[PDB]
Amino acid sequence: YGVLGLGALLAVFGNLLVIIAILHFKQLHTPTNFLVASLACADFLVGVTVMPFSTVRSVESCWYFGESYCKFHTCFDTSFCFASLFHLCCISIDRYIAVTDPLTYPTKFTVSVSGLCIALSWFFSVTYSFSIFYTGANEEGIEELVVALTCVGGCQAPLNQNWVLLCFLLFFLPTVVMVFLYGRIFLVAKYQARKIEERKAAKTLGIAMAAFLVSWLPYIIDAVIDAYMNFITPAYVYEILVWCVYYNSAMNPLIYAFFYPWFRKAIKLIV
Ligand SMILES: [NH3+]CCc1ccccc1
Repeated sequence: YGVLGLGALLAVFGNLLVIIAILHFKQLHTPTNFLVASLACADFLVGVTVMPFSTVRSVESCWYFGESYCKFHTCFDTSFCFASLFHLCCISIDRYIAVTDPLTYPTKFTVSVSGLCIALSWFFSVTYSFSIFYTGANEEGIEELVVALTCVGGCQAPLNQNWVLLCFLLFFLPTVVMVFLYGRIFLVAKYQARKIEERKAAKTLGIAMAAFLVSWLPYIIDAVIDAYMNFITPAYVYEILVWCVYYNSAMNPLIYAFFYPWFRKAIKLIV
């Protein structure tokens, strides 16, 4: 309790605002703002469904809720905890189309396209997960899986070497697009501040890239190499690693849709 409970409140209280204040307000019905709503829905579902159950799992060091719960609790965690990354990847593509190609931003980014990004971000991130935890492709060698995971108790979704690389590659692509489309923007926003005569572009892009890298990267990096160098990593030093991505999902509605003044201005008209 304590720290873990606070992260659950933020992931729902700080996220309910974004999903409530888009549907009700017709001033914010822009196609780019519907992607933020879908991202908010995914983060809210993380906060309501997977986080409370994983809270007790990390404080009792055992899966009290049977085995079906586990066979199920893991798969959707991997499913729509990795669906938060695709939304960031697509928001990056948004910014890139807005800035690099400014003449045709409303032409290419209609609602029809922002509706095709949500379906991809929601269905693809799920069909690959549910085909790994249930079908049994997650573990090609189960003899080592049983001793470390089942007999002691608890669930940590260990991955074998052949398939752990695939897990990594569904974080590399959501990350390679984010940095490549923010490296170019940093330069473009640099040459245009010198043209007027920079300070703000570096600060804004820094936060939008450090928040993602400081949370998702450390956990996945330690989770991809643990299928090669045996499993020397202690189980107790893994709870913080799984909670980092939960932390990231709590701050998301704060870096996006909260750091911009066009949203605070529209939401300040409550009274
Ligand atoms: N919080 C863990 C979510 C997760 C775990 C492993 C692969 C992809 C996503």
